[PDB]
Amino acid sequence: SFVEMVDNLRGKSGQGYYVEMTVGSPPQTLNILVDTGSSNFAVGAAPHPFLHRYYQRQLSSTYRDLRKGVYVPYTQGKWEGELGTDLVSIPHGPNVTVRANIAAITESDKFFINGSNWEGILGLAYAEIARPDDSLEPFFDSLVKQTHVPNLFSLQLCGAGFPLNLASVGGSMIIGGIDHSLYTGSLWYTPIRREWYYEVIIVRVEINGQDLKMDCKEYNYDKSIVDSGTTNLRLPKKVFEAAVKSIKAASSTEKFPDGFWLGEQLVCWQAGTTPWNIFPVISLYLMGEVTNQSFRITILPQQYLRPVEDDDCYKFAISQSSTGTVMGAVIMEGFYVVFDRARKRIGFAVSACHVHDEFRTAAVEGPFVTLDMEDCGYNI
Ligand SMILES: CC(=O)N[C@@H](Cc1cc(F)cc(F)c1)[C@H](O)CN[C@@]1(c2cccc(C(C)(C)C)c2)CCc2[nH]ncc2C1
Repeated sequence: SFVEMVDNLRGKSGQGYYVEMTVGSPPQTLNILVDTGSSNFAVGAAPHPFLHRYYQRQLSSTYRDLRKGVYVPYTQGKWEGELGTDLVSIPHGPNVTVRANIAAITESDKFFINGSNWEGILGLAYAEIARPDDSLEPFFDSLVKQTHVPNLFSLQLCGAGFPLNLASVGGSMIIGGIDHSLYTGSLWYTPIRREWYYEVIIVRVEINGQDLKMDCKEYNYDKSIVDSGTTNLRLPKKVFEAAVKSIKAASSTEKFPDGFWLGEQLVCWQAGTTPWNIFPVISLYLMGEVTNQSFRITILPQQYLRPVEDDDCYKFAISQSSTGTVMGAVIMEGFYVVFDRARKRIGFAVSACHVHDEFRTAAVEGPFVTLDMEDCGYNI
């Protein structure tokens, strides 16, 4: 249908977006973080101070132990666990059940977040980056192989301010297709360069219409990916420095502590007086499937200035990286993103929950003629 899947995501700002899932027999309900930046399906399977509930394998008649250990280290957090298989469903997803690999998390460190409301993670990327090795079939590969669900999903991650009905921000994960009521305008597609992370190629970057003027290999230095499990826009050292230099220049009328630009300190303004006009729009051009059909996604300050609290407070959500460009949640917010795995491409369109701005508007625009995968792709 797809209507049954609209609004199936919830989350707290900066703590990921999650979807309801069931595991075992009888079905045990768990909220699971949707992560396109990994490929392991893992759930709390032991008591933890921040876990409201967890997966009890002893109470599932369909549980099968694989007699194998596993661990996954992320950017900061990590967990270890025991591999097994079990029946998995998504109540607000397709009407199907599948036997999938499940990493039963037995110990963890800085993985679970206090009061987040999620108890596990659903890695939606490819087998190549799955631990302990690529022989561990990811959930989405299992879903597609065992059912007739088409090989593609879409994510509409919404920012704050939209009606929901535990709170702040919602979204949609349409499994097996594209829901047209979730976006406006045209969907533009960029190739998945390789099936491991959802890797793409950035061919140009503009700040307030002014080209950053860098060797485009710098934009994809190491790699460039789409990652719903990461909050910030992460930029390679050199791009980060040139970008923050343009953003500081554009916003020079006001001055902020060095801590602000490092993403550690917050900045506030009397309620409703946020001076959005002095922060520029960032345009990221993605390589077209055909290079005279490239396109840009335009990000407003309402996206890269993430709202928090203690009247209107904000965190700078652009960070330095030594591991490539990561287009995180703040980038995906306000766009409808199609992970068209069947045709090895990712689509972008303006979301129905796009960010406001009285004088500017987020956009997905093209066509543009640009450089190639060969000119812009870093070869590792
Ligand atoms: C912030 C973060 O760590 N997000 C991850 C999901 C997550 C959400 C959460 F709420 C708590 C938590 F502990 C983890 C997500 O998987 C991160 N994904 C990347 C990644 C980094 C370290 C290793 C991994 C694999 C080995 C592949 C799992 C992935 C993708 C690749 C990459 N290059 N630079 C940065 C990244 C981020």
